[PDB]
Amino acid sequence: KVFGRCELAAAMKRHGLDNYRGYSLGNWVCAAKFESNFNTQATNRNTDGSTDYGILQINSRWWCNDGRTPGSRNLCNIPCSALLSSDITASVNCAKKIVSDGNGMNAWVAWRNRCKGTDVQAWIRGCRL
Repeated sequence: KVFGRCELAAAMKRHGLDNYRGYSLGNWVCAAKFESNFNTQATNRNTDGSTDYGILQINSRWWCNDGRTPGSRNLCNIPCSALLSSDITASVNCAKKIVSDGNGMNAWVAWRNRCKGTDVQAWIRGCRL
């Protein structure tokens, strides 16, 4: 599924991301825009043998198990395929885990490059929430 910004904002809010560990909804929507272009099936296959999965491009070394990655920690306790679902439950819960394990949204390269320090409210502006 390829989300719209406002549709994703509402789904993320229902799943508890708005202000989760101090990160506003706009930060999360912005991160998804630049990580995956809102596409729940996005994949990025890295040369280190890991892969980034789903709308938040969560990586298979630390976070999810794909059975193909060295050094697997599976800290979200899911197969990476769950992160490719059209429903965002597993991706949101794993994103919450990343932050709640002391990572900032710094963990997302696209968030740091493209969202940090900017008017991220623009990404939820005008949306029904």
